[PDB]
Amino acid sequence: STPIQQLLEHFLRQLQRKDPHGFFAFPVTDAIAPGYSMIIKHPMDFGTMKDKIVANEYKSVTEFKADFKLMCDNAMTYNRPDTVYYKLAKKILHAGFKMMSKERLLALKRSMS
Amino acid sequence: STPIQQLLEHFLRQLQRKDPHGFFAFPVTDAIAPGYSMIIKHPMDFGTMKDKIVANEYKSVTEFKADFKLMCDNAMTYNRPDTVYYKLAKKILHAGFKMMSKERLLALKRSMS
Ligand SMILES: Cc1cc(=O)n(C)c2cc(N3C(=O)CC[C@H](NS(=O)(=O)CC(C)C)[C@H]3c3ccc(Cl)cc3)ccc12
Ligand SMILES: Cc1cc(=O)n(C)c2cc(N3C(=O)CC[C@H](NS(=O)(=O)CC(C)C)[C@H]3c3ccc(Cl)cc3)ccc12
Repeated sequence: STPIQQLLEHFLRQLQRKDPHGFFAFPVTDAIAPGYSMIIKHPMDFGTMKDKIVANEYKSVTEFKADFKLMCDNAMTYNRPDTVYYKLAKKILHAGFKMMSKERLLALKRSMS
Repeated sequence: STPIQQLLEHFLRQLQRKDPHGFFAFPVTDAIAPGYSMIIKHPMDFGTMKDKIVANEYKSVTEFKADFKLMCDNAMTYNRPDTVYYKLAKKILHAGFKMMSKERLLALKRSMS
């Protein structure tokens, strides 16, 4: 492993701690969510993101954040706002934006300087 | 845990992997290393470094790197060059210097955007 990979694993672990049921742990299938494939063409989940970190496919935090936002956006797109899935996705979306904001990334940069 | 703590735990883990017998895992006593405290006025070891990470006593990678360097220097000052201790400290020093170089850290900071 590498430093960028460890920081992204950290951010991932912190986000996944907010999903203790594991709603977003693994890909949604049509078996569990009828019509999911019809509505969601760009699927994402925390397991996939973990595999992508391990293969070093994220070249920046911006790239990692985009997949994270995509996962949350898919949950809010397929599910209606009165479901546990939508509500949690909105919450964790906010937490991730705060955790990985410019201001936060700047303080971390200081500690590498 | 914080992002800096996680980064430092990564560097520490990678360096300890190079010391499977734990030569540097805990403080050297004078019973095991006669006269050590006469030669070495600022002891350091991987166990202490871990405790400092946990206690949040590193302001930067520079500070951590300085403890690692101190650990290696102590080994290379006290022990004779034909010893396992000297030779392993030198090997580990070089590996650490490669892993925590300014160049590596600039690259890592670029990826935090
Ligand atoms: C209908 C539906 C939509 C949706 O967007 N998500 C994220 C769901 C997640 C569901 N899951 C749960 O409600 C409980 C956790 C479960 N994840 S898990 O099986 O990997 C077990 C966890 C402890 C690791 C998740 C889920 C996700 C995919 C599938 Cl195929 C089944 C259930 C079920 C339905 C949906
Ligand atoms: C003589 C000597 C000098 C020195 O600089 N070092 C680092 C030493 C390390 C020594 N140790 C070993 O040779 C084997 C490992 C041992 N570390 S450990 O007790 O923590 C075993 C581990 C698997 C948990 C190490 C050592 C370090 C501290 C002490 Cl007090 C005794 C032995 C022994 C002698 C010296």
